[PDB]
Amino acid sequence: AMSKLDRIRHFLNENKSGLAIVSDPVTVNYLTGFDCDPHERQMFLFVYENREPALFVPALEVARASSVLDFPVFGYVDSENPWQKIKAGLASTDIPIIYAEFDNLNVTKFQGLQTVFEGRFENLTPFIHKMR
Ligand code: NA
Ligand code: NA
Repeated sequence: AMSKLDRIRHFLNENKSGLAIVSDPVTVNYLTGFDCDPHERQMFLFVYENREPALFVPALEVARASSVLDFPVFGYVDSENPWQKIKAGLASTDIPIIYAEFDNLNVTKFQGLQTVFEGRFENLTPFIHKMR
């Protein structure tokens, strides 16, 4: 009955978190069936506890992602600041507890996410391993 995104949302809800930020391309593909290596660019899947998800990708990937996902996809061209684009595109960025994949995120991306999101980050990686 439960989809993989349903399982993420159940986990968030159990742990009083409004949002998971999924960054590992392997996890994005696992959860959604969209397979993308962003290389050095930004990709994040935003799995809200009680809203539809959104995927943020380089602009080049928006058409393909949109063709295989049934929730909103948005992106950025290289002349745009991706942190500003995320902030402008997401309605909700004040979430007290946010889950993210600490084994995947580098400190640079973590610092970027911290410029967008007001809240405390917790580690999603153990749950992702448990799912698989
Ligand atoms: Na779509
Ligand atoms: Na912050």
